[PDB]
Amino acid sequence: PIAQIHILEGRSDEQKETLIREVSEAISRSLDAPLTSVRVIITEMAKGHFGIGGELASK
Ligand SMILES: *[C@H](CF)CC(=O)C(=O)O
Repeated sequence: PIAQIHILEGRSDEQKETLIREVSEAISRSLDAPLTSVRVIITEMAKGHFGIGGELASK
C-alpha cells in the first residue's frame, strides 16, 4: 500500500512523524499488510495553493 496525504503547511516535524506512524499502523492493521510494505508520502500544501469553495486556505 502507498498512501499520499495532502495537508496544509505549518505543522511540526514531530506531528508529521506521528501522522506517518499512525497511518501506517492503521493500513497494516486494516489490511493484514506487512508494515514494511506500507509507504506514506506527506505532501504539504502552501496556504495560497489550497482552495475550498474557490477561497484560499490563506483566507
Ligand atoms: C503496497 C502497495 F500496494 C504494497 C507494496 O508496495 C509492497 O508490497 O511493497
